[PDB]
Amino acid sequence: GHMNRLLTSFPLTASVRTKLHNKGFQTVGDVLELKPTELSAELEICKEEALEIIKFLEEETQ
Ligand SMILES: [Zn+2]
Repeated sequence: GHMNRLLTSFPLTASVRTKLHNKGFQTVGDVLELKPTELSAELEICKEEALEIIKFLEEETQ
């Protein structure tokens, strides 16, 4: 519902905030565009850590 909210306005872990910024992600929609395996490939993390970001932004923007 709030796909255009900035990722920096959420209390994501410091480590994943750094990874999102360094790989060029800006908004909720930039993350929620992707499945866990797609997001983990881009951020160079494992699938479960990608799932975690996705599920948290899904509940927070709804
Ligand atoms: Zn895209």
